[PDB]
Amino acid sequence: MKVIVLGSSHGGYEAVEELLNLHPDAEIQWYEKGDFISFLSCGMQLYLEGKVKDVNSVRYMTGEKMESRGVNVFSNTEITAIQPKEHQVTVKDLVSGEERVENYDKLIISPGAVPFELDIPGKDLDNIYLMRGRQWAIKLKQKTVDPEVNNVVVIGSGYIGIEAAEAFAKAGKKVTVIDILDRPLGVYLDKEFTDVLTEEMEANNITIATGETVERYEGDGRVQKVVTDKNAYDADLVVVAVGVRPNTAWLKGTLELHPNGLIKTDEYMRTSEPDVFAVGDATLIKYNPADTEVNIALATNARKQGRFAVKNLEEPVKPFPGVQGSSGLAVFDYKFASTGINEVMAQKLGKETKAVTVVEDYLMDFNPDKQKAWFKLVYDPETTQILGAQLMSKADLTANINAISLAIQAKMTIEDLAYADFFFQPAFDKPWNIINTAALEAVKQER
Ligand SMILES: Cc1cc2nc3c(=O)[nH]c(=O)nc-3n(C[C@H](O)[C@H](O)[C@H](O)COP(=O)(O)OP(=O)(O)OC[C@H]3O[C@@H](n4cnc5c(N)ncnc54)[C@H](O)[C@@H]3O)c2cc1C
Repeated sequence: MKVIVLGSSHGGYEAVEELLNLHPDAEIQWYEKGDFISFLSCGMQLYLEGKVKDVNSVRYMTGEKMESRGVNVFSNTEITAIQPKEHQVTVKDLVSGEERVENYDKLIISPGAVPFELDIPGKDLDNIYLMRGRQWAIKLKQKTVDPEVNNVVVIGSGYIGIEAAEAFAKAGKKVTVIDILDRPLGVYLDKEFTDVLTEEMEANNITIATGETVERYEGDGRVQKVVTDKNAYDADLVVVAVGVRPNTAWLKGTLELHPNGLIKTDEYMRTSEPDVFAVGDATLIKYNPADTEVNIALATNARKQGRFAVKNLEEPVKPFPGVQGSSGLAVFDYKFASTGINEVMAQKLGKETKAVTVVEDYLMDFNPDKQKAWFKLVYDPETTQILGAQLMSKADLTANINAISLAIQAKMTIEDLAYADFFFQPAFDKPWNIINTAALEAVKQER
């Protein structure tokens, strides 16, 4: 059986791993159009901030190691087209220019997404950078120590834009973050959390310019100004972190696509065509908090979909269990984590929720190490089933969100969590820990 896997990033990589333990026998070709196998773009912040010194070690696999395991790795080789009826792909070797047709028994594609660019006047003056992959990681690092870079502007106030803002502020630059949305990180966190985080970033001289539409980049040769509908900002460097486009225009006409460009797949990762499976950022995933399919571009999703595509290679036998959208990050001193439905998700989905927020020290009063923690529990008004939760503290309490993700998937209620058995020991928590305490508040509010 011959399986061709497209992409060496999180989705393609786990499809090769599960192929190796479920079909050791198979002939596996692994294709990557780029030059570097399995660079971890998730580790770009650690590298930019100097925590990791070698950019080439920010990876989780090499072609050499996969070849020791019997996989045929083809880097600098692009899949140009798929011919799904005859079960063939056309591939182009990018160093020699040679094209060739390859036949397959099963095809798994994880083509990913590309950084979205603002296509506005000034579009590319030099020093308007993107943040994805090795090459952009290297170029961004060189700018961190450039004495000519004093002002950096990042467009986008989501996860990636805040990682770039923190890394340039820690390198000693003045950073302005611009976005049309009214709060940074609103897709992950509600206003009581992003209000604290906005103060924290402003303390580290990051200006957050919310509610503005970038109109043009100005400059001579290279960027010098970013002008919005409301203002103009000096910029020696712009990082555009506004979002991501699915890398699928080459597939139009071959596979069914949704209007926004994402590949249509069912719960077995099957596309519209027999024997080709699609996984990763270019797909929708079952989202258990709201029982619907949502595009949640996270590495954890691509990895699980990649293994489920191999489980369903022969027969649709193993429907995907669905995910809660869990994410986590440190922003200067704060470590936050969230899962499930928050305010912006409930809006998008037209879902009504109730929520309690507790802010208090997470250790008992006599303990000198005590610190404030914020915890918000979101639940269904009718059933009181748990729908989401967000937590933040300068202490790392983030592993508690792993219990809430399971609570959502098992459809537990506020009462289940108010009395759930969580350990107590006074150097670690209070007799009713952070989850218990917020669920006890919710039970009282519904009494
Ligand atoms: C800066 C940054 C920080 C992030 N941090 C986190 C984090 O901390 N936690 C988390 O869960 N997620 C994080 N993510 C999201 C995560 O990186 C993505 O969800 C995940 O990489 C998607 O995997 P993928 O396989 O779908 O696609 P991609 O990573 O986009 O990879 C697609 C791969 O396929 C290759 N390819 C595409 N087309 C072809 C072709 N036709 N022929 C051959 N090869 C091709 C591409 O070159 C690329 O190597 C982050 C993303 C970024 C950019």
